[PDB]
Amino acid sequence: LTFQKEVAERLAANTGSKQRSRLSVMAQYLCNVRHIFTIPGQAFVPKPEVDVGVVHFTPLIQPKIEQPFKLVEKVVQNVFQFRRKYCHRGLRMLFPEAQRLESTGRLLELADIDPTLRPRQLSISHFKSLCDVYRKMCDEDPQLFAYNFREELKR
RNA sequence: ACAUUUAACUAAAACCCCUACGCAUUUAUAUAGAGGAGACAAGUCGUAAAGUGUACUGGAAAGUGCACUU
Ligand SMILES: [Mg+2]
Repeated sequence: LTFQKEVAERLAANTGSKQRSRLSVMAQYLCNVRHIFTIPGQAFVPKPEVDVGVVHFTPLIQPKIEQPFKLVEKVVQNVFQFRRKYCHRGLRMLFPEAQRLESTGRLLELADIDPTLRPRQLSISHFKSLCDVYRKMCDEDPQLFAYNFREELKR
């Protein structure tokens, strides 16, 4: 598929890279993604002001996180909402305010994750650990998975 | 570590120590694998309000947010 150059780099970004974001983890824990080459904007007949990147996806035999897609999407989006802050500041929004501090601590403890890691520094295996612990919590709290902190901020 | 013997009616003889250097140290070569630069590719190729920086971007051919310039 052809994407915009920035989107192609983000889909094909490594850990720590300036383009590491939600798309990187989401595409890379399910597919082997390679950004093959970029086409400049002058090569398109109505010339855009952007470049274009061509990216190849191959589904992985063994996905790097064996969890439901929507659970992984929630975990990744909450991790990457504050991309330049410590990871725990993003994870704490997954839980209600009342249990925010305690549950985040339980999560990081059971996941063996350093709280000081920035989102751009988290590998797919860290996300695997966090997602497995989060699914266990959601099994042990049926109303957790449907929590949206913005709605509880509306009230 | 190691030690002054003989000899001396002219004067001479004798002399000989034991201890490594290595999975240490310096540089270089060969090898798996990965990554860059060069030739604007030449054509019997095709055709006729704006700007700058920075931050996020998962409905990104660019957008929005902040600050600036004419
Ligand atoms: Mg947008």
